[PDB]
Amino acid sequence: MYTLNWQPPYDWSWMLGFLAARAVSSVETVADSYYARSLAVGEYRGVVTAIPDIARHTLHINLSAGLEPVAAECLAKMSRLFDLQCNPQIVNGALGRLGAARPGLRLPGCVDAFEQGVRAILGQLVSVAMAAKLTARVAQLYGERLDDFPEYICFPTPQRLAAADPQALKALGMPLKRAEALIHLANAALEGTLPMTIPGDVEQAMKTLQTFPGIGRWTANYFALRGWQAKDVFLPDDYLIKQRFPGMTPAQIRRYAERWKPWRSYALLHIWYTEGWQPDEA
Ligand SMILES: Oc1ncnc2cn[nH]c12
Repeated sequence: MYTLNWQPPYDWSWMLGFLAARAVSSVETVADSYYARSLAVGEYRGVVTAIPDIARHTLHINLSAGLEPVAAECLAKMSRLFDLQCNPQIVNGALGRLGAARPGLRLPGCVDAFEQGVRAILGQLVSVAMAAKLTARVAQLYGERLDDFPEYICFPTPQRLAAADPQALKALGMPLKRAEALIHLANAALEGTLPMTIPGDVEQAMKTLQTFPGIGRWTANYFALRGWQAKDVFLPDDYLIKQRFPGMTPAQIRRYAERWKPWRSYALLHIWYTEGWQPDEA
């Protein structure tokens, strides 16, 4: 049982709510007071559990025996998933009124960049629910079960998804193109062309990321945001975002969002979670 710290406020209800909707069956388990999921670091496999202690603003992490050797990297992954580094006072100060609603809003990251990349692609032109349902089938088919914890299955590894038959993934509910994008992503991960950690120059990296087959602007932005935890990325192509900005084109929305620099990623979250949100006038 390890412990990590965070700076108040931290809207935990919103965070687990966010992960619960996107949770992949037989990978993650999200509840009101904790989060848990299978996790593979090299040949080390197990179950990671995160328990927040709101009062003492400390997150308690529990690892199953198979992950102890790489505990540190497991702790590092949890910190990036829950954005423990965030300084709410600064972000809310810059965001101003926009963040006034819920100052405890955090940027949901990930546990592994290759996995998230896979999720972003699977999230293409489809709802959160449909996406999760699809990702579960993919994990069910190409994932490996935990010996000590039979109820859990590890997200498919790059090697496995590299040799997956395009048609096989196709049958799960995606176009051939989508299935080929994933296959390529798998090989990119194997070679090391896919940045597993946030790069010094995000824009350049995203640019390179889009030269990949099946990776558009939305997927690219979304991946950077969750996959690298980039704080200044907006999604002008996002379907929900369009709803929030009626009539305005992607370019206009992109122009509108410049006012939240250099925290557009946090701006994106708040806009996503303010129901009756609407733009100004000028
Ligand atoms: O592919 C996609 N493009 C833009 N917004 C969304 C939302 N979900 N999936 C999307």
